Amino acid sequence: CPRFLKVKNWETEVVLTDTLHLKSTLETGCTEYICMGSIMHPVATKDQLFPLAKEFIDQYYSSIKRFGSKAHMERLEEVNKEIDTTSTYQLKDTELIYGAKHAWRNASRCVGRIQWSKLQVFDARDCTTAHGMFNYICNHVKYATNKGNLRSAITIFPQRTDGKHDFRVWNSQLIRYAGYKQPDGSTLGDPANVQFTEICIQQGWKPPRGRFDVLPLLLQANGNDPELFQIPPELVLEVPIRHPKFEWFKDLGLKWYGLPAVSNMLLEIGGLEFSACPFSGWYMGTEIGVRDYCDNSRYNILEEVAKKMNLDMRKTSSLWKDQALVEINIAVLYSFQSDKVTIVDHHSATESFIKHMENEYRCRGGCPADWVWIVPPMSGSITPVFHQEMLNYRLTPSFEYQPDPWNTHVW
Amino acid sequence: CPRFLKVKNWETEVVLTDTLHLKSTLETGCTEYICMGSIMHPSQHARRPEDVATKDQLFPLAKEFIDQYYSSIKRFGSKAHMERLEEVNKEIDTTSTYQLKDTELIYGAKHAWRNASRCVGRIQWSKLQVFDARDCTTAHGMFNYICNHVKYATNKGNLRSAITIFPQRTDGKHDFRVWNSQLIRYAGYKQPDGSTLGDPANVQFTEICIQQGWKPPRGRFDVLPLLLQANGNDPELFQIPPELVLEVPIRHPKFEWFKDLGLKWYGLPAVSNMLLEIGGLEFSACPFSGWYMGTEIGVRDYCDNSRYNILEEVAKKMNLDMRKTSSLWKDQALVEINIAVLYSFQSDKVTIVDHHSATESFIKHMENEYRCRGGCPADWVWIVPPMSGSITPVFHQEMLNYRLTPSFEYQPDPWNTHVW
Amino acid sequence: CPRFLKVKNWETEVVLTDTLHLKSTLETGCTEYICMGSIMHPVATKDQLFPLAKEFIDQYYSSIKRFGSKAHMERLEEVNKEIDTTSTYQLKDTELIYGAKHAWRNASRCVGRIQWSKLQVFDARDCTTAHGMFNYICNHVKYATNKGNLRSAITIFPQRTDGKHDFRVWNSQLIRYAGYKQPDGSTLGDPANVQFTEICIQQGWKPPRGRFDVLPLLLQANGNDPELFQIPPELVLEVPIRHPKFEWFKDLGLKWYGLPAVSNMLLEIGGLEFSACPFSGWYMGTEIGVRDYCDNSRYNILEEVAKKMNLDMRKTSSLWKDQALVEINIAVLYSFQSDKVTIVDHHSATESFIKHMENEYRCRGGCPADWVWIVPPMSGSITPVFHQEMLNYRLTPSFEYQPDPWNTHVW
Amino acid sequence: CPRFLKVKNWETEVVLTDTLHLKSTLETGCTEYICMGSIMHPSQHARRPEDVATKDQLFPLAKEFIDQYYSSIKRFGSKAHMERLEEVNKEIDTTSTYQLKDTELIYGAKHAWRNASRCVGRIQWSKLQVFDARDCTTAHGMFNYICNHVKYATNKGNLRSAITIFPQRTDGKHDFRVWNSQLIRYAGYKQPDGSTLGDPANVQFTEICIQQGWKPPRGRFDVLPLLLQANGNDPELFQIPPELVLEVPIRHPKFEWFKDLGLKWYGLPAVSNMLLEIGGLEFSACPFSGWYMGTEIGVRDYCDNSRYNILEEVAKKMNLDMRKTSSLWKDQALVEINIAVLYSFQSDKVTIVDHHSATESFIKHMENEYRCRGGCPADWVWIVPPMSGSITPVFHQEMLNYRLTPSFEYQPDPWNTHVW
Ligand code: HEM
Ligand code: HEM
Ligand code: HEM
Ligand code: HEM
Ligand SMILES: C[C@H](O)[C@H](O)[C@H]1CNc2nc(N)[nH]c(=O)c2N1
Ligand SMILES: C[C@H](O)[C@H](O)[C@H]1CNc2nc(N)[nH]c(=O)c2N1
Ligand SMILES: C[C@H](O)[C@H](O)[C@H]1CNc2nc(N)[nH]c(=O)c2N1
Ligand SMILES: C[C@H](O)[C@H](O)[C@H]1CNc2nc(N)[nH]c(=O)c2N1
Ligand SMILES: NC(=[NH2+])NCCC[C@H](N)C(=O)O
Ligand SMILES: NC(=[NH2+])NCCC[C@H](N)C(=O)O
Ligand SMILES: NC(=[NH2+])NCCC[C@H](N)C(=O)O
Ligand SMILES: NC(=[NH2+])NCCC[C@H](N)C(=O)O
Ligand SMILES: [Zn+2]
Ligand SMILES: [Zn+2]
Repeated sequence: CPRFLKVKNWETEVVLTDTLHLKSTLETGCTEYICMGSIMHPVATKDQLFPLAKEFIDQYYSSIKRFGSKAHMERLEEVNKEIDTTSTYQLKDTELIYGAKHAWRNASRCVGRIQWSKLQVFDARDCTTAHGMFNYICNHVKYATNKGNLRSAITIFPQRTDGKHDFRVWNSQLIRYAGYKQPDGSTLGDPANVQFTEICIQQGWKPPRGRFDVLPLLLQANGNDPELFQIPPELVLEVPIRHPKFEWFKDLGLKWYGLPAVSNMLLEIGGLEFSACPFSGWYMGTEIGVRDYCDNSRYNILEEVAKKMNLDMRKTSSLWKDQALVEINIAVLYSFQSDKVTIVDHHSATESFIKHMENEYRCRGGCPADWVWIVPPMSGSITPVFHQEMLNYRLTPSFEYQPDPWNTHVW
Repeated sequence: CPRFLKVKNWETEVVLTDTLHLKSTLETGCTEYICMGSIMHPSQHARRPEDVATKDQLFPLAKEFIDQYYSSIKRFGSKAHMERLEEVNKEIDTTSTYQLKDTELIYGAKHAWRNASRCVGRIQWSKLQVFDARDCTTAHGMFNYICNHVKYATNKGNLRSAITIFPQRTDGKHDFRVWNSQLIRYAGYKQPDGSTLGDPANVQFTEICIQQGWKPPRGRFDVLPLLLQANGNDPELFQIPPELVLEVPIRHPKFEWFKDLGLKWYGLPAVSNMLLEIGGLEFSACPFSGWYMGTEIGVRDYCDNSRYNILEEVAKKMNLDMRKTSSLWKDQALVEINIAVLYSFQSDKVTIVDHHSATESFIKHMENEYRCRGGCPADWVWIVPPMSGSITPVFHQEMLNYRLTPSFEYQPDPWNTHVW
Repeated sequence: CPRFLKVKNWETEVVLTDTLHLKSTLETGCTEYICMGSIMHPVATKDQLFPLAKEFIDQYYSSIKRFGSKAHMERLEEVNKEIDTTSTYQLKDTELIYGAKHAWRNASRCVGRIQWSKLQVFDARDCTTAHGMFNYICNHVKYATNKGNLRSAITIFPQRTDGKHDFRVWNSQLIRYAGYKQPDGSTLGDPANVQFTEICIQQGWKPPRGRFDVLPLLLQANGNDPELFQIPPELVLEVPIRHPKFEWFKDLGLKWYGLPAVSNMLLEIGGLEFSACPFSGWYMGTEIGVRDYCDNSRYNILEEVAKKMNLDMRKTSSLWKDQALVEINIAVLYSFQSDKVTIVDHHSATESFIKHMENEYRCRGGCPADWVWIVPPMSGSITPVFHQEMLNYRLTPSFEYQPDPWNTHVW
Repeated sequence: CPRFLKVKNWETEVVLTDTLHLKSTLETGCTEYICMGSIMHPSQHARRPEDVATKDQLFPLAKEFIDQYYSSIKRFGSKAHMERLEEVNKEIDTTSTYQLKDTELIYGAKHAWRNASRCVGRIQWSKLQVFDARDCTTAHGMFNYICNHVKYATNKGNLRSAITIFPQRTDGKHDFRVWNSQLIRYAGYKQPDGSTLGDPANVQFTEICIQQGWKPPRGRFDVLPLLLQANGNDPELFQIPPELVLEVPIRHPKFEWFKDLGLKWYGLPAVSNMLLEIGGLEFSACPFSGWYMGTEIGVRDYCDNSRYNILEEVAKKMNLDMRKTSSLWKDQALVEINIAVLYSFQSDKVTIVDHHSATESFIKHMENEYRCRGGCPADWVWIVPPMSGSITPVFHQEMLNYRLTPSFEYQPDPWNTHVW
C-alpha cells in the first residue's frame, strides 16, 4: 500500500522493484510533508513482547523452510509460556545466530553487507561480571584481528531485564584513541573521545597524554558501576601510515588501529534488547583517510599535509584540500596493504555493495539502504552507489542507537 | 502534529530551529515508514501533468500566494490586499484562471528560486533579472526572447542570473515549451560503432532535431539548435547565433598536454525544461540561468560513465598505474580535471564558483534563512557536491527537505505528450 | 508499512490481523488529513499495460500453485509479445473466470461475498452486434432467474480497445422501472430512472406511462449508437407485495422484480477494461423495502403506508416512520418467500458476511470492506457488522464506476 | 495538494463546498491506500499519552490557538493579539507551559464541541455553560465541583449543556482524572453462571470500586460512585447524593406490561474520561454533558448484545414468532423499545431528542457551518443513528471527516497507567 516501489539506477537505466518494504513495522522519522533523510538520529511489557516474539519466531521458522511445522508451533507455545511466566524469554542459540546476522543484513547504513552471513557470533549470555566481559572482549579481539587477516565477529552479552541490570560497554568502539582538551582550547589526540577520556581519568586511568593513546575498556555488568581494564597491548594491531611516493609522509607520525569494533549500539531481536553487543568487521579506507584524519573536528590534518606537499593554499579554487585528501587516502590503503591488514577502498566496497543490492532484490525483494551514509565521503559520483536510487526503511532484527551510558547511570 | 524541529551541524555544534516547515502544503514523497530521499522524481500525489487546474484547485492556491505576497510587503489585511483577492477570485470565477501583476510575477520567480531545495546557489536568490515574456505568441517570438536572455545573462563572461517567463498554461492544448533541456547543450550521436559521440544525455533530443531537418555537424561538441513550441504548435528549429554562445577551451595550469584532449564547455548553464508554479498558475516555459559550480562540469558532465566519461583518457595522459582500484587513480584524475575546469574558466574571466566556496556560502545563507525566515528547505543528497563530500561543510550539516510554493517542478518531456 | 493492521469487534472483543492490505496498489481517496469514507464516488499505453498484465498473471499462477513454472514463464512471454505487437492482450478463459470471481471477492461494498466463488461466467467476448448483446443478455436473465431459484452470474462483453469501440449497456441494471416527470413536478414510476427513460423515449420507445413499466434495453456494441430491445416479458420475473397480517397492503399495488442485475459497472482485470459486464445475484430485502420503496427520492411510500396503519403522524417522536419501515420490510421478505423467489434478510446476510470475513482473514489475511455500504440501511446496530471494525482498500481485479455513456457518446 | 472539496446530498442534490478542511493539522488515521473510517481509535501518530508537550511542541500549538482566538473576535494583528502572543511565549520559554485566560478557556471548550466530528448535537455548540475548575486541588474539591455540575445541568429535567474543567496536565505526574467513564453510570457484576448482572460495560470499573471499599448493592441499576483522582494521587471514592441523580422508569404508551420489565435509565449523559486539548494544553479531567438522543439508550444501551441485551425478552412479551430471522422480530421489538424510551422521558419532562429531529437539526447545522465557516467535520459512521439509518437525512449526506483543534480526544483508562 503501495505494493510495489521502483528504484532506478541513473547510469545503467536498470529499474528494480522493491516489495521488501512491506515487511516494515517501525517508523523512519519522515512524514508525507517532510524528509528527515539527513538527520543523524531522527522496558517491554508482556503485552508488547508477545507480538514481537511471535513475529520473530515466525520469520525464523519461515527462513529455515519449516513454517507451520510442529517444531514451529511448539517453540511458539514455549516462548509464550516463558513470557507469561517470567515476562520475558530466551532465544535458542540458533535464533541468536540468525537474529545477529539479520540485524547486520538489515543495517541500512552499512556498505559492507555483502558479507552479512559470514559472521562469527560469540554467545556471552552467561556473562555475569565486568572481568568476565573483559575476557570475552579479549577473545573477540584476538579472533577478529587474526594477525591482520580480519574476520567479522559480534559478542553478545545478557539481554536487558528490568533496565536496572543492563550490561554496557561504555567505549563507543573497543579500540579508540584518547582525546584531551588543552589549556588553549585545542585538543590533543582524538576530539571525538574527549568526554569518554575524562570519565576514564576520573575513574583512575593514568593517561599517557599523547596523540594515539589506546583507551582502556570501561565495562558495566548487570547494571553495576563500570570497571576499567587495559586491553593487553599485544592484542591491539596498529598500522603506521606511510605514502608510496612521499618519503616525508611517515614523518607526520600518523597511525591507526586495524580493528573497527562498534561497541555502543543496541541489538534488538524479537523484542529482546541486547544493550551490549560489540561487533567488528574491517575498514573501508575513507573512514580513516577522509573522516578520522580530515574532519575539522577529528585529527584535522589537511593543512599539515598540504604544506608538506608544497601546495598553494591561498585560494580555495586551487583544490589544494582535494589534492591532499587523495594523497592521504592513497597512503592509508597502501599502509594497510603493505602490512597485510584487511582494508577495502571505496570503489571496490561500493561496487560490491551494488552486486549485493542486486542479489538482495532478486532473493529478498529489496535492500533497505541509506544513501546519505552509503555514498563515500569523497569522490561520491565516481562510485556506482551515487547513481543508484535507494529506499530506506527499518526491518527487525536491527542495530539501534542508545543513549550514552553516563547520561543514565547512577553510581 | 505540528512541532518546531532542530537541525544540528556536527562539526560546529550549531543547532537551528526550523519553524518554516509548518507552512508546507505539498508532499515530499516519503512516508512514516519509507524514506525516498534518494529518489530523483518521487511520486508526490501531484495531479496529472496533462490536466489543468480546476476552480476548486485554483481558489486556495491563489489565495495562499496572494496572502503570502501581501504579507511579504507588510500589507496583510490591507484594503489593497482585500481588493486584489476579490479581483483574483472574480477572474477565477468567470474565466477559471487569473493573471499575475508584474510585481507578483517577479516575487513569484524569486521565491521559487528561494524555495528550490536542490539549489546550493540560493544566497543569490533575490538578485534575479526577470524577463516577462507573457505577451509572446510565436516560436520566432520565443527565439527573440531567448536570444535576449542569452545575451543579458552571458554579459561577456560576467554572468548575471536571469529568468524568462513565457505564457502560462491555459487549457493544456496551447502550452509554450522549450523542448531543449538547457538553452545551450551539446549534441549526442549513436555511432555505427555502438559507441556514442558527443553528449550521451542528449541523444534522443538530437535525433528529434535531425528528424526535424537539422543538419548535424557530427562532432563531439556541437551546440544544439533551439526547438521551440509556442501556443501548443509543433515546435520549430532555430540556431542560436554563434557569437552569443560563450565557450571555454579546457586547459590545465601545470599539464601542458591537457589542452590536447580538445575539451571545452559552455559558460551559461540555462535549465529550460522545468515548470514554474506561482499561485496555482503554471509556467511551462521558464528558462533560468545563473553560473556554474565547477563540479557540475568537471565531475558530472565530464566524469559520469554515462556522460563524456573522460577518466581513463586523463589517467593515461597522467601516466597513472590503473591496474588496481586501491591506487585511487580515478580520484587523482578527478581532482586534476576539476582543477583544469576552474582554471580555464577563471583565465577566460567567465564566472565560476568552486565547490568549497559555494557550499561555505550556502551554510551562511542557511543561517540567514533560519534567522529571517524560520528555516531553509534543503535536499542534502543534491546539495553535497559530487566529489570531496566531507571536506565541504554541508556534508556535516543536517537539513530538512520540504516543499514550499512558488516552486520549480519537473514536467514530462514534451515529445512524450505532443501529438503532431 | 505498517505490515500489520488490527481490527476489533466491539461486541465479541475479537481482534483480527490484516496483512492483505499490503497487496493494495490503487488509491482510496483518503489522505492522512482527511477521510472520504462517506463520499459515494471519491486507454492504457503499452508501458502502463506490461506491469498490470504481469501482476495479474503472477497472481493467477500463484493461485493455482504453479508460480515459477513452466506454463507461468511461457504465459508471461506470450502476454508480453502480445502487448508488444498489438498494444493489448487476450485473457485465457481460465484467467477471465478467475478475474471475474476475484473482482467480486474484492468488492468492498458487497455484503454478499460469502458466495464469491459460486459465480457463473458467460464469456461474451465473441460478441459484435447489439442484437448479439441482446441474445447474451436474454441468456443471462433466463439462467440467473431460474424460475425464482436465482443463480449468480456475469456476462462479459469485449474489452475496450482504442476507447472509440466500447461495448456498453446503457441501463444501470438489466431490469428497472421507468420514471416520468409530470407537469406539476412530481414523478410517476421510479425517479432514479427519469433521465434514462427520456433517452429511451427519445430513441422512439413507446412508453406505457405506468408506475412499474419495465424499461427496454439500450445497448451499444463496438462504440456504435445504442439500440433498443424489449426483454421478452416471460423472462422478467416479478413479485406482487403483500403483508402477512395487513390484508390491505396488497391494495397499495406494489411490486418489484426478482433479479437485481447491475449493468453499468466496469470490470478491470490485469489492466484490461471490460466496460460492459452485467452481473447479478439476488436481493437483500432492505434494498427494496428500505431504499427503493422508502427513499424520499425513490417510491417514497412511507406516508401512505403509515396512513393505512393509522399511526399518529403528528410527531416525529412517535416513531411512526420506523414502525411503517419495519412493516414494509416484513412484506417484501414475506412476498418473495411466498413466491419462492430467492431473497435474504439483513440479519442473515450480515451474519453470513461476518462468517465470510473471518474465513477471509484466516485464508487470505484480510477482507476489504466499506462499513458505510455494508451496514444495512435500517436497524444498523442490531446486525453484527455495525460492531465490526473494517479496513477499506482497493484490490485488483475489481469492479469500478464509469461515466454514464450519454455524457461521452458522440451520436 | 490543497483543494476545495464538494459534498453532495443524494436526496436533496444540495452540493456544499468545503474550504475548512484546509485548516486541519492533525491526522485522521487513513492513508491514500487504506481507509480507517470505521476504526474506533485509529492510530494517528500522536505523541505518547504519558509524555508531556515539549517547548517545541507547545510554541506552534499555542500560536495557532491564540491566532484563531483573536481572529474570531475580529482582532487579528492588533496590539492585544501581539501582546497576548508575547505573554504566552514568555511563559512557555520560562516554565515550558502557559495559562489560558478565562475567555480563551471558554472559547476553547465551545470550539472543541463545535469541532467534535462524532457529535450530532452540535447545533447547540455555543450554548454551553463552562465551569472553570482550574483552582481545584483535592479529590473532595473535585466532588464538590462535580455535584455543582450535575445539579446545574439536570435542572430538574430541563437539561442544560455544561462542562467542568479541572487543572491541566503539568509534568504528567500530577494529572486530574475522573476514573468514571460517565459521571452517572450503572454497575455491572460478573455472575457465577457467566452472565452479567447490570451493565457489562462497567464490570472492570465496578471491580475497582469494590476493591477500593465500595459496598455494592448488587442490583441491575446501581448508580456507581465517583472515583476521583486529584493532583496525581490515588483516586478517592465519593457517592453522588441520590437526590441529584434524576432517573426515568421506562413504560410504553400502549403495552401495559412494559413497566413490568423494571427498566430505567438516568437523565444526564455526562462523558467524563475524555481529554480536552486547547492550544497544546491538556485538560485530562473535563466532564461534559448535554442530553440524550433516544437511540443511545433504546438501541445501544438496551439492545446491544454486550449491554442490557433486552431484545428477546421484549419480543417474548410482545408474543412475536422468534423462530426465523426474516420475520424481523428483532426490528419490531427495537422500534417499540425506542418508542418507550421517548415516551417515558417526555412524560417525566426530562429533555430528550428523537433521532429524526436530531439528524434534521444536524443537517441544518452543517448547512449553517458551511455558510459561515466553510465546512463542518463529520464522521458519518457515528452520525448516522444505530436504527432506521436511511429514513434519516444524514444517511444520504456526504460528510468529510477531519480533525480541527481545540478538540476532545480519547486518553488511556487511568488504571492502565496509574502507579499506587
Ligand atoms: C566486514 C566489513 C564491513 C565493512 C567494510 C563495513 C562498512 C561499513 C561502513 C563504511 C560503515 C559506515 C561507518 C561510518 O561512517 O561511521 C558501516 C556502518 C555500519 N555497519 Fe558496517 N561494515 C562491515 C561489517 C559490519 C558488521 C560485521 C556489522 C555488524 C554485525 C556492521 C553493521 C554496521 C552498522 C550497524 C552500521 C551503522 C553504524 C552507525 O550508525 O554508526 N557492519 N559499515
Ligand atoms: C547563481 C548561481 C547558481 C549556482 C552556483 C547554482 C547552483 C546549483 C547547482 C550546483 C545545482 C545542482 C545542478 C545539478 O546537479 O544538475 C542547482 C540546482 C538548481 N538550481 Fe541553482 N544555482 C544558481 C542559480 C540558480 C538560479 C538563477 C535558479 C533559478 C532561478 C536556480 C534554481 C535551481 C533549481 C530549480 C535547481 C534544481 C534543478 C533540478 O532539479 O534538476 N539556481 N543549482
Ligand atoms: C449473491 C447474492 C448477493 C448479495 C446478497 C449481494 C449483496 C449486495 C448488496 C446488498 C449490495 C449493496 C447494493 C446497493 O446499496 O445498491 C451489494 C453491492 C455490490 N455487490 Fe453484491 N451481492 C450479491 C452478489 C453479487 C455479485 C454476483 C456481484 C458481482 C459478481 C456483486 C458485486 C457487488 C458490487 C460491485 C457491489 C457494489 C455496487 C455499487 O457500488 O453500486 N455482488 N451487494
Ligand atoms: C445538546 C445535547 C447533545 C446531544 C443530543 C448530543 C448527541 C451526541 C450523540 C448521540 C453522540 C454519540 C454518542 C455515542 O454513540 O456514544 C455524541 C457524541 C459526542 N458529543 Fe455530543 N451531544 C450533545 C452535547 C454535547 C456536548 C455538550 C459536548 C461537549 C461539550 C459534546 C461532545 C460530544 C463528543 C466529544 C462526542 C464523541 C464522544 C465519544 O467519542 O465517545 N456533545 N453526541
Ligand atoms: C548531517 C549528515 O547526515 C551527517 O554528516 C552524515 C552524512 N553521511 C555520513 N555517512 C557516513 N557513512 N557516516 C557518517 O558519519 C555520515 N555523517
Ligand atoms: C540516485 C541519486 O538520487 C541521484 O544520482 C542524484 C544524487 N545527487 C545528485 N546531486 C545533484 N546535485 N545532481 C544530481 O544529478 C544528483 N543525482
Ligand atoms: C452519503 C452516503 O455515502 C450514501 O448515502 C451511501 C450510504 N451507504 C450506502 N450503502 C449502500 N449499501 N448503498 C448505498 O447506496 C449507500 N448510500
Ligand atoms: C466498529 C464501529 O466503528 C463501531 O461499532 C461504531 C459504529 N458507529 C457508532 N456510532 C455511534 N454514534 N456510536 C458508536 O459507539 C458507534 N460504534
Ligand atoms: N568498517 C566498519 N565496521 N566500521 C565501523 C565504524 C568505524 C568508524 N567509521 C571509524 O572510522 O572508526
Ligand atoms: N549552476 C546551475 N544553474 N546549474 C543548472 C544545471 C547545470 C547542469 N548540472 C550542467 O552541468 O550542465
Ligand atoms: N443484491 C444485489 N446484487 N444488488 C445490486 C443492487 C440492487 C439495487 N440496490 C436495487 O435496489 O435494485
Ligand atoms: N448525548 C450525549 N451527550 N451522549 C454522550 C454519550 C452517552 C452514551 N451514548 C450513553 O448512551 O450513555
Ligand atoms: Zn525521507
Ligand atoms: Zn478514510
